[PDB]
Amino acid sequence: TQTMKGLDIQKVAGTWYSLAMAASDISLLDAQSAPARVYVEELKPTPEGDLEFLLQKWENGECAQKKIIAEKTKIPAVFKIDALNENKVLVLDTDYKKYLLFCWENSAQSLACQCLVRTPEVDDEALEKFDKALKALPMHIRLSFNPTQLEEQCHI
Amino acid sequence: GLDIQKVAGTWYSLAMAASDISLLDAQSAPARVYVEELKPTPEGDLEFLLQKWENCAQKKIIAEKTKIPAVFKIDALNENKVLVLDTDYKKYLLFCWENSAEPEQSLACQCLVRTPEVDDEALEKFDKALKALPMHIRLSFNPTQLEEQCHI
Ligand SMILES: CNCCCN1c2ccccc2CCc2ccccc21
Ligand SMILES: CNCCCN1c2ccccc2CCc2ccccc21
Ligand SMILES: CNCCCN1c2ccccc2CCc2ccccc21
Ligand SMILES: [Cl-]
Ligand SMILES: [Cl-]
Repeated sequence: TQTMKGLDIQKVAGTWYSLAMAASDISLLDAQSAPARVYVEELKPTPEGDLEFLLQKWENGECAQKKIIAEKTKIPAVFKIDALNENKVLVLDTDYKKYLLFCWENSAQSLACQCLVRTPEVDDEALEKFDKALKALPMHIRLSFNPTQLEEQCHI
Repeated sequence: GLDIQKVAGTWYSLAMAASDISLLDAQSAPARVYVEELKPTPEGDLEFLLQKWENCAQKKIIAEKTKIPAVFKIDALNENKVLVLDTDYKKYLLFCWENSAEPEQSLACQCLVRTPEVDDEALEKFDKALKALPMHIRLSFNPTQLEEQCHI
């Protein structure tokens, strides 16, 4: 999987909306509580060059919040979220002001990718770039949300 | 010009899409149904032999001919319709279930193939057909899932 060249995480700070999601395996996304069914609410880069994700997930009939620190690696668009080097975040592309494409990758190989947007509206341009970035990846499920869903906890 | 006699026989559900996530987001979901066989009737109706995951249950639904070619009605209330979008008879068939009952119209589309193998050409024609439709969930199966019927 190829990641963005020249990513500056200081420009991705702020609140985001998970507009669309895709995964390598149906069971990663299909259920409300599926493992990769996570909604990005905020990106917070640190001065050290780590990227904190504020996530929401449906768990046991409620929306739960989770913070995940993705630690910098030698690749500016590749972040590690465990000490075993099994789980990574890959930033595929961003224009900073409208959309950001990224993937969770597990090489224990499982992949779950998202199209984030800055404003809770459908962005057909961001959706086209998402589909173009996924073309070479072995996705078996895609989901997309409406503007009403983007503004509710856990996209209810 | 759809020829229902040539779509007869064995099929496999390769991919599925729907207008609403909750139509396809579980094995239990209402549109999560796998086509096993199409049987044309002498009167020009199309019987769909389906399997649905419960707790694999078989279901037969008769799609009756209408005055519009490749459009079939399932009920007498004209609420549920089957649309045949495209086929080459020998490899793939694309179709959509539609329900136009209140308050919002539901749509659920499938790509069927003749053999339990992934067909990138059929999946590309399905993807192209879905581009103009307001789908919010799409799924494709691997050859293992193709052979194991309702079990994925
Ligand atoms: C398989 N690892 C944990 C399962 C969920 N997970 C995924 C899913 C697909 C690919 C990679 C990952 C990595 C970790 C992660 C982080 C946040 C949400 C889901 C996931
Ligand atoms: C492996 N590439 C499949 C391409 C088409 N495909 C997509 C597209 C984007 C994201 C996920 C998927 C997987 C399932 C699917 C189902 C139906 C039509 C297209 C697609
Ligand atoms: C609303 N009908 C409930 C059963 C699900 N169903 C769907 C789903 C979405 C859109 C249309 C339809 C038409 C009827 C039908 C027939 C066979 C399987 C599922 C469905
Ligand atoms: Cl770089
Ligand atoms: Cl989708």
